Amino acid sequence: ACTKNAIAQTGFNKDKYFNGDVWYVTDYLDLEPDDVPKRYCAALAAGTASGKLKEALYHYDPKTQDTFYDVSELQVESLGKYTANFKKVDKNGNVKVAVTAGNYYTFTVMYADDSSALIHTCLHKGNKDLGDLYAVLNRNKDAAAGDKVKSAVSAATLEFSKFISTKENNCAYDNDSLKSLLTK
Ligand code: FDE
Repeated sequence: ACTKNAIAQTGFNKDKYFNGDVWYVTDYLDLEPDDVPKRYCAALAAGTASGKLKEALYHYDPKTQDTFYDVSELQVESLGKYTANFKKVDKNGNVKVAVTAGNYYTFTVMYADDSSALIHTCLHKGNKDLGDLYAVLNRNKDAAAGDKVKSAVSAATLEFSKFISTKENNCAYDNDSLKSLLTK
């Protein structure tokens, strides 16, 4: 189960974060660490599409090759904190699993600048038991975490040393499909 009420960035700039571009997960921390593999690839696009706040997600397990994309229209709880009922889609936006009740994640932007961010998520999916998952994001898939985002990790009373890097997994991303999925 999730246990954290993550605090959104003071002065969060929504239009900059939700600009239609891609964010790569470079490091992550699950508080129930067996919930996610030790090796992983994820990325997201975030933007407004025809007036609707959207995210598109990509997950890839570099060992098993399990792949999936998702799309959500985000609802606002407050500036920088969102709830997102998701649908599983192929890379072209064709629905594989429809939106339903009980399938949603919360999403809080704890820190962001133009190039890096720290988020918290809490996934709810059916009867699964999932925990708090923090992710360091960058606009450049290869960027080492800089001092601004690492300081934000400390300010959330977390230790960056505990985060697991995605950088040694040979992750390759389809940026084009993430951007187009925003419209779907
Ligand atoms: C490492 C990592 C990282 C991440 C990130 C993320 C973010 C930022 C967000 C998210 C979300 C999500 N996820 Fe995530 N992630 C991960 C992981 C994961 C996994 C393993 C899974 C599967 C689960 C189950 O089903 O059990 C997921 C999962 C997930 C999901 C679901 C999808 C479907 O369709 O089913 C979602 C919605 N993810 N995510």
